[PDB]
Formats: sequence, structure tokens, C-alpha cells
Amino acid sequence: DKLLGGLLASGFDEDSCLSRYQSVHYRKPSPYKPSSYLISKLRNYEKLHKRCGPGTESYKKALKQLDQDGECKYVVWISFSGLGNRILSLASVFLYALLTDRVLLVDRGKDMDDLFCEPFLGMSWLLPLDFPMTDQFDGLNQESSRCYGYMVKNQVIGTLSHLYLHLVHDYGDHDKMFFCEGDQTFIGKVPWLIVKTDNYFVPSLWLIPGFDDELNKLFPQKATVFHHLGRYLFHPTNQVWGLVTRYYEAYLSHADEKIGIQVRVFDEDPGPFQHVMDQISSCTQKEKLLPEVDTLVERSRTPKHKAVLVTSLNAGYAENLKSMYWEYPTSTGEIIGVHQPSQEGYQQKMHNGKALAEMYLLSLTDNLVTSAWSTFGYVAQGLGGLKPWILYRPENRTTPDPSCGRAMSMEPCFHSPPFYDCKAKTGIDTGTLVPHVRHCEDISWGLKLV
Amino acid sequence: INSDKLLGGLLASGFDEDSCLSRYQSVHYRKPSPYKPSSYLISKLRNYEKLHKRCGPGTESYKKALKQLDQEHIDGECKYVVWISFSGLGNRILSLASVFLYALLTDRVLLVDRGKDMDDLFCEPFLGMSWLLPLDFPMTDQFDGLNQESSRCYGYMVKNQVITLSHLYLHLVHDYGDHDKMFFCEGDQTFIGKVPWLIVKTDNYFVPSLWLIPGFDDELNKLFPQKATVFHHLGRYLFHPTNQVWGLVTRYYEAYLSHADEKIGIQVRVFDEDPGPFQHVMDQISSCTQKEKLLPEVDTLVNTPKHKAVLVTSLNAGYAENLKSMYWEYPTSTGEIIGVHQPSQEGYKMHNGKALAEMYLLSLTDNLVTSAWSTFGYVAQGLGGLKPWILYRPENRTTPDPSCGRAMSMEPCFHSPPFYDCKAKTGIDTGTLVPHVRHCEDISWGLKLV
Ligand SMILES: OC[C@H]1O[C@@H](O[C@H]2[C@@H](OC[C@H]3O[C@@H](O[C@H]4[C@H](O)[C@@H](O)[C@H](O[C@H]5[C@H](O)[C@@H](O)[C@H](O)O[C@@H]5CO)O[C@@H]4CO[C@H]4OC[C@@H](O)[C@H](O)[C@H]4O[C@@H]4O[C@H](CO)[C@H](O)[C@H](O)[C@H]4O)[C@H](O)[C@@H](O)[C@@H]3O[C@@H]3O[C@H](CO[C@H]4OC[C@@H](O)[C@H](O)[C@H]4O)[C@@H](O)[C@H](O)[C@H]3O)OC[C@@H](O)[C@@H]2O)[C@H](O)[C@@H](O)[C@H]1O
Ligand SMILES: Nc1nc2c(ncn2[C@@H]2O[C@H](COP(=O)(O)OP(=O)(O)O)[C@@H](O)[C@H]2O)c(=O)[nH]1
Ligand SMILES: Nc1nc2c(ncn2[C@@H]2O[C@H](COP(=O)(O)OP(=O)(O)O)[C@@H](O)[C@H]2O)c(=O)[nH]1
Ligand SMILES: [Cl-]
Repeated sequence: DKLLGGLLASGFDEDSCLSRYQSVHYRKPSPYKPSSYLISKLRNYEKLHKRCGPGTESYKKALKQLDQDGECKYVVWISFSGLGNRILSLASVFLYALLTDRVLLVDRGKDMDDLFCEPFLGMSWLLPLDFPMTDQFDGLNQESSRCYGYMVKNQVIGTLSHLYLHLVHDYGDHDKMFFCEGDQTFIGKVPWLIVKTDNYFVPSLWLIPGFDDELNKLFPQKATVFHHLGRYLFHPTNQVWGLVTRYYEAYLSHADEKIGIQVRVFDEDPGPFQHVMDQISSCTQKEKLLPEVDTLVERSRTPKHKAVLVTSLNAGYAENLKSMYWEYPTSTGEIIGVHQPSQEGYQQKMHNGKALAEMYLLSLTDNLVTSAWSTFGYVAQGLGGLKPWILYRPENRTTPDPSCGRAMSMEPCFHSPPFYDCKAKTGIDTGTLVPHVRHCEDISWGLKLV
Repeated sequence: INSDKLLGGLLASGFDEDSCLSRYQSVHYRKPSPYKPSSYLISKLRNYEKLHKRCGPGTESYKKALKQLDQEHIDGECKYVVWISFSGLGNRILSLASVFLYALLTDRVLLVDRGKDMDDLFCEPFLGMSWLLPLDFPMTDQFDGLNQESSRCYGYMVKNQVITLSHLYLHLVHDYGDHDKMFFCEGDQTFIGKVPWLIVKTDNYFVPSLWLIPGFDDELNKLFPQKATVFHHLGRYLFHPTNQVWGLVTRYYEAYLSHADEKIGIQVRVFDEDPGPFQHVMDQISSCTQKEKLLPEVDTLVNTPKHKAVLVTSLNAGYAENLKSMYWEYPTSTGEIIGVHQPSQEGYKMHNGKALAEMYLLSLTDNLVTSAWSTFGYVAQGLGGLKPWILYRPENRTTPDPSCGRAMSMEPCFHSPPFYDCKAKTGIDTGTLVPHVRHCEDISWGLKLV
């Protein structure tokens, strides 16, 4: 099923985006099926987009409104921050567009169209380069005159022609009013919304009345939001897809089982660090993801091949594993090969291409280990429909104990959620209101769907 | 008993299997050699085993021969040649094979000084006996200090015209001189053939000059009707990795190489004070493998392909990393699927085990590129019966042009030959006497069998 149970629309040009349908030959089928209601929501979204998208008459008339009522409403996502952040925040803004009957338009930035194919059949999701507010995207912040929070603060609130929503991690109490029901009703009248964020803000949408009922219908399995919208939205270009297929076929395709180890060390020193090496071997072995080796001369008595796919900025962790499985027999007899695609040293177009391909490769494994706080790993696990084991975030360069725990769900984590009761107008722990929105396993104040 | 498991009669049957798994199992991992050992050679090795059983360490005969060393002048039942463990592993493997050939030509028993690790690396080669020099051999504590000035050095005696003896030290190290080189003269071999105990220190593959000695020439021609198979046969006969080293081979083969349709070996050695890696060496490898059609070009302007595995060995990982990137980043011109693998990056016990394992892994490839001057490469090509493509030694950090050329034959090179006409007692170019002994491709000073 190259259509993912109805999630994807047929009729795309194969050759211009090989990954779209051809990736069926590379993963196992997801056991999570999209709701019939979500499928209808997306087919109808594509009709709205054909009706209102760039190049249409309707879109031209709506531009003239920004400048000088209407039947077209929009939300523009600004390109900003690292790739993991961009994939997650873009999926969030898309969900928000579905909840508000808006058209999503994508600021291409430097490379989004170099990485990702078109997701909406017959139109394009890219904001035209001549959109007349493009020169202001960089400057837009909490002090912008059309920043919603800045307008609340100054108490400046007819209907505005447009509104900027500051949803970056450094946002304040006024910006956070975005997550309140009364504020959403006001914002819903504004034709043009511009969003900047580096967070996966999905979970808090489930706490806004009105949205909650719609979300219930869209995702009866509440923790499939990113798994469905992410696989629907993001398809690597042929350039990026080449890195995926060539690495898969050369190094991973002959394995009975594949284990992804997504290694991310939030430290200015590049390492590698012995305590992280120790965390990894500790985790994979105590969870029976990888076998022990032993030093007995007398051996006991066809073996499965396991490929270990390690992604990191530094290759020391994979080299450590490689050596160990080369130097010693496994206690179970299994055959273990360790593979790492790259060692880029730090974040830096070939670099973004490689990072996307590596997230994609991780999403092709059978069992996945990820690193606490890493959105690199959230993307991999979401696209793969994979519930990882999480390597907890170490303090004072001490190997955490326990070294890892299983995730509650495959969902990404919202790192900077609001902690606000809109009704009582006072603070509250938003991770203790409903059973399906809980604090994240890797970051105690984050939120995620379960 | 001319089973492929016995290398066509080269190996004797009857060895205990579990104590040396590599011995007969070598068959599962290589293809069979098209070079058949002559039945003359097979008879000579069986009869060498009878003599070794009669005269070997611990026998009543050995013990009786030890008493000849309890005096300056000595007729016994048994004569020996003792090899001193000296120099790097590639040097030791080749020199030991040369001394063994010399033992065969002089009806002598070979005893092997185990040094620090010969018995941790190699199994016993002579059915029913040990080839190790006993640890209480009277002269072992002299081995380190024997040299050209030693009173018992044959060359010293020749120089000072002071010539039966019970023993004689033969200095056959690369720094030897004109009087030591007299070893390679027929008249001197007649004197030497009288001495029951010879002690040899060498770091050279001295085989080729034995072919220029009357007497030996006739026997060599019967032993090796295909002249350039000397090391291929004796090396395969003598050297079998212990179980601990064989585990390095099999685990690496099974994890990384076993699914390939073709394997290309690239043995990289850079004789330079800096560790590198050097761009001009990368360019050389790239040029060599592409112009010789060993590895395909890539398309930078983009049904059932074959899987080709590239096995790179080097102290520095920079060359394999560069190849791996190029083949990941760009599609092959041919559609071939290319995987790049390097076992170790030693940088400069477990170490000697890995070096030996890496030599054997190279010896398992289908086509082999080697570095000029490198006995590491000589061993690997010899064990595999591979005629390599040689990367010429570069001067002044310039990529040579041509970058590589096919060897004249699979034989190793003798780096420090004598150039002396024994009969006319005068200098001569020993590389221009007989068609089957020529100057090496990679070092014009040396000689090889062709
Ligand atoms: O006793 C406390 C003590 O803490 C000391 O710091 C500790 C402590 O850190 C708490 C703090 O962490 C922030 O995350 C840091 C992280 O610690 C760093 O490791 C990391 O370093 C990066 C760096 O940013 C890079 O530029 C550099 O090159 O490399 C390093 C290492 O890889 O930086 C992050 C912050 O990065 C964000 O900000 C800077 C941007 O440049 C960057 O792009 C951006 O990253 C994005 O951040 C978002 C966040 O949503 C998301 O993760 C993206 O994926 C990512 O790309 C946290 O950001 C911050 O929240 C922590 O502060 C605590 O926050 C609590 C929750 O409040 C937030 O969420 C809810 C919302 O309602 C709030 O408005 C919002 O603020 C809060 O309750 C609490 O009071 C805060 O302390 O812990 C870990 C330890 O490692 C640190 O050393 C501190 O120095 C000391 O003074 C003292 O306070
Ligand atoms: N190729 C590659 N790039 C990485 C890796 N880890 C980190 N990076 C780079 O650093 C960035 C990390 O930022 P982001 O993607 O937002 O994820 P996060 O910072 O881990 O939450 C990545 O996007 C890459 O550019 C890796 O394993 N492989
Ligand atoms: N493991 C490993 N060791 C190497 C490699 N290249 C060189 N060495 C080390 O350096 C030594 C080189 O000396 P020798 O073996 O006599 O061969 P040569 O010096 O290349 O002629 C080897 O024995 C190894 O210990 C390599 O690719 N892998
Ligand atoms: Cl450390």
C-alpha cells in the first residue's frame, strides 16, 4: 500500500518524487491506520488549497486585503531553526490550519524545497517569493506591532488584516494567550496569520475547548498525530532519497533485524564521552536490544544478523560498539554489524540533506534508541511509528542510572508549554488535567500525547 | 587428500580441529586457488614432516644434538636452522617462509624462536610435532645481541679470513654487507652445509636469490614448476591463525562482507612521518580504482545491480571515509551498489592479532590494490594468490602518474638482494641474469620471482 491506508492521495508524478510511493519497499507497514474522518479532512484540505492557494484568483484578491470580509484564510509558517525543529513546528502549524480552516503556506527559507517534495496534489505549498511581507520575516518578534502578545501587553485590541504569533521558546505570558479559547475566537477572524516557532506545540491544542472535540474525531488514537501528519507532509526530494536508498542497500538491507541508536550529546565539548558510551551499552544490553559479549574460551552452539545504525555528530560511540563486537564473540551467537553514515562534527545544503536522510534511515529500523531532548530523534521515531527507548539526559558527565527507559508513546515532546488556566486566570500544571496529555519522559516540564 | 579442504594435497590431514579452527575451515571463506602445488612439493612437505618428527624439539635426537654446542668444534643425525623473531609482522611472515624454504633445500629442521607472540598468532604447522624453539635452548639469551661483529657471525669470519664449527650465526638483515652476502654463494653454502646449528636473523624475503645458486636451482625448479608460486604455497602451508585471531576474521567477514557479489581490497600504507591522511594519496586511490575499472565513477550531474564490497586497511581511516562519502553522496555511473569497510584505525597483542586478521581478510578479496614497499600487502596477496595492482610510492607529495600498475606476479619482493657474481668474484646485476628473477615494480633495487 503506497497510499498508507488512504493517508496519501494517488495521482502524483512518480519520477519527480520517487520517495513518495517508492518508500513502501523500505519500511514495514505501519499498524496505525488513519481515521476515516482524518482522511476526509485531508482530501477536503486539498480542495481548499486548490481553491485558495498561490496563483489563484482568490489568493490575489486576498493579498489586496492585506494591503488596502473574504472567503480565504491563511497561516504562514516561517522557516527558522534546526531541521528537527522545523519539521515538528511545521507539522504543528499544519494541524492548526486544519483546526481553523486555513490554508498553510510554507516559507521556503534556504532549503525546504531542496529537501521536501510537494505534499498537496496539484498545487504547491510554498509561499511565493514575492509575498509582500517576506522582508519582515527576520525582524518579526515580540516587539512587532502586529505581534499578538505585544498587542495584548499594550492593550491595543474592526478586524485586523493580519497578526504575528510569537510561539518561539522565549515567549512570554502574553504570547501564551494564543493557547486560550477566548483568544482563539478573536484570532479566528483575522485573514492572515504569520507563525514563528521552534516547538512542537500540538499537545496544548488538545486543552482548548472546541479544538478538543475536533481532535478527538481526527485522531481516535490520540498519540498518532505526528505519525499521520508527518508521513502525509514530508517526502524527501530525489536528491535526499538517493542518500537513503544508497545507504540502505549498501549497509542495512541484508539484516534480519535493525536497531537504530540516535545519539545526541548536548555539550559544547564534542567528546566522545566515556559516560555516554557506558550509557549506551548499558541501555541496549539491559533491554535485550543488543547481546552481551563474553570472554570464555569454551563456546556453546543459523545466526540472525542484526544491523546497528548509529547516528551522531561524533563517530566515537559507533567505533566503540564496532570494536567490541569485532573483538569478542557474542554470548547469543548473533552477528552484529555497526554502521554510522556520517560524522559532521556540528550543525551546518549537503549537511541538511544528510541530516534528513539520517532521520529517515533511523525511521526504517525495527527498534529505536533516542537521546533525551533531541527533536532529531522525535522526527525519526514519529515517521517510523516507533516507540523508542530514551537515553536520559546526563548531568555532571555522570552516566544516568537507570540508563534509559521506554517512552510512553511515539509522539514528540512540547518543550516549552504554557502553564496557565484560561478560565480561572491563574497558573496550573497543564500536565495533570487529562490522562492523554502527560509530562514528557526526557524533560520534566514538557508535554506529550499518550 | 587432495581435497580443497587440504589445499590440493598441500596440507596433511589428521590435525585436531578444535585447537586450530582456521586450518581446514579456511575453505568456507576463500575461493580455491587455481595454483596447484606440484606432487614433488607435496612429497617434500610430507618428508619434511617425517624429519621434523625424528629431529624435532624434545626428541632424543634433538637432545643429543644440543650437546654439540658444548664445544667449539664438533657427525650427527640432525641439522637445524633457527629463525630469530625479529621485526614487524609482515617481515616476520616473509622471512620465516624464506628460512623454511632454505631448510627444505638443505635437509635441516626449522626451529622458530617464539619471541613474544608467535604461539599467540599461529597454530602448529608440522603434524605431530611443535615447530617452536624450546625456551631453555642454550643460546636464546644471545639472540638480541648477535650481529656483524659477533665472533660467530659467518660474515665476520669471512672478512677476517679465519676458517668443523658447531654453530654459525648468519646475519641476513637488510643492513648486512658484502661478507654477509656471501651466504648466497655456492661455495659458501658447501662450507655452511657442514655446520649442524645455524642461527639466522633476517627481515627480508630472500627467496629469489636462492634460485641463482647452483644446486638449489635444480631442486627449486622441481619443487615449483610455476616459479612465482613459492610464497603462495609455503605461506599457506606454514601460517594458520590461532582461534583467537580467526575469530577476528570470521566475525568481520560475516558482519560486513559476506553478502557481496565482488570484493575489492585496498591495502593502504603511507611511508611518511606525518600520519596524514594526504590528499595526493586519496587522489591516487581514486584514479587507480577508476582507471583500472576496479571501482565505478560516480555521476555528479544526475533492475538487479551487483553488490561490491570495498575492504580498506590502513592505519588512518581518512581514505576509506572519503571513498564511503563519495559513494553515499553520488550514484554510481554503472548502477553498481558500493559498500566501503575498514576494520581498524590503529593509528600507528590485540594489535598484532588485528594486523594478522586484516592481512587474511585482504587475502579473501577478488581483486587487490596494494601499496609499494609494503610487506603487509605482500603477505595478503601471497596468501590469496592475487596479482595486485600496485600504488606506486609517491615522491614530494605528488600523485604519481600512472597512479598504479599491475604487478608482474603475486610474489613478494626481496628488498635487499646481493649483487655479486660468485664465480667471477665481481659485482653483477642479479636482476638481469635469468628471465624468472627480475627487479620489482615498486622498488627497482629489489628482486622478485616472475
Ligand atoms: O539550577 C538551575 C540552573 O540551570 C542551569 O542550566 C542547566 C539547566 O538548564 C535549564 C534550561 O535549559 C535550556 O536548554 C538549554 C540547555 O540547557 C543547553 O544544554 C543548550 O545548550 C546548547 C546551546 O543552546 C547551543 O546554542 C550551543 O551551541 O550548544 C549547546 C549544547 O548543545 O541550550 C538550551 C537552550 O537552547 C534554546 O535557547 C537558545 C537557542 O539558541 C537554541 O536554539 C534553543 O534551543 C531550542 O530550545 C527549544 C526550547 O523549547 C527546544 O528545546 C528546541 O528543540 C531547541 O532547538 C531550556 O531551554 C530551558 O527551558 C531551561 O530553563 C528552565 O526552563 C523551565 C521551563 O520553562 C520553559 O518552558 C515552559 C514555559 O512556560 C516557559 O516560558 C519556558 O521558559 C523552567 O521552569 C526553569 O526555571 C528553567 O531553569 O538544566 C540542564 C543543564 O544542562 C543546564 O546546565 C543555568 O545555567 C543556571 O544559571 C541555573 O538556572
Ligand atoms: N547528519 C547528522 N546531523 C546531525 C546529527 N545530530 C545533529 N545533527 C545536526 O544538528 C542538528 C540538531 O538540531 P535539530 O535537528 O533541531 O535536533 P535537536 O537539536 O537534536 O533537537 C541537526 O538538525 C543536524 O543539523 C546526526 O546524527 N547526523
Ligand atoms: N592493523 C593494521 N596494522 C597495520 C596496517 N598497516 C600497518 N600496520 C602496522 O604496521 C606494521 C607494518 O610492518 P609489517 O607488517 O612488517 O609490513 P610493512 O611495514 O608494511 O612492510 C604491521 O605489522 C602493523 O602492525 C593496517 O592496515 N592495519
Ligand atoms: Cl571522557
